Amino acid sequence: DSIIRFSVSLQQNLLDELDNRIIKNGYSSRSELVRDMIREKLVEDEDNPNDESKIAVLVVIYDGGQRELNQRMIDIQHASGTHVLCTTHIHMDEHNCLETIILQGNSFEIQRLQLEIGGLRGVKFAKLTKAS
Amino acid sequence: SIIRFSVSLQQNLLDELDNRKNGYSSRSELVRDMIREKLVEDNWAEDNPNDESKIAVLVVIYDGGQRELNQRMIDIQHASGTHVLCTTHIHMDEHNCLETIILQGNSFEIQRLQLEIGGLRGVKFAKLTKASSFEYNE
Repeated sequence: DSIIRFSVSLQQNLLDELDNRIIKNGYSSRSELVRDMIREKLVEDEDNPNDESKIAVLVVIYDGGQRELNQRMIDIQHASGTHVLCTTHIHMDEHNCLETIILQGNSFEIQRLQLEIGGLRGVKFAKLTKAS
Repeated sequence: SIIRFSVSLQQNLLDELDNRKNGYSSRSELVRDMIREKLVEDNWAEDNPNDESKIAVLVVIYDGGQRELNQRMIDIQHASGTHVLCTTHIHMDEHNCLETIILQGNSFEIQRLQLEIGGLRGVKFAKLTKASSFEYNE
């Protein structure tokens, strides 16, 4: 119950923004800001994963010039156990594409899909919105 | 690239984090996703009123069978000043349909659209997915 240290790993872009935020908001260290972030997050809008079918949307921004990236996302979707209702792509700038994936599946399948796609090289982010 | 740094905290706080009760692979992943969300929120919070750069996706679930709800939503969007880049619509059942609205505009115009849409009768669900340039210019 003293002071523990643990390691966190960020992509440069995220780290640089964190560093910028530390300065702008008057924090003294990365450790201090991240610590404050964790206190807040714990107490705001705790859902046990279950077998209930739910409808969900995955918003993905990725590098459209990254070869095989879409194939890999398709591979992950195919094996995810989720039922993809449809996907929509648009070009948001000369490099980036924004894709919305509307799908249904249980908690385990959907969370698994978001994490696997989000961890792909070329994927800027994969943000999940679920309903029920 | 991926940079690793250490976060110092108390065991008591770490223990609450470690629980995830939720389905999360790891601490480092949960903390990272926490950091992303907060940083994006902070970014949107200081947005220039003259900025129309922001990208976002509005996920809406509503009663597709409720007459005039559609036009009501369109009227609101038309008066928002935001720009709709693309809308996708799928039918769930008689009284439910889902819509993903890809938006571009000022952070506060976009948030306003969400709040207005969400307060309409027949709208069951309206959630914003926010994006910041530091996420994808990088």
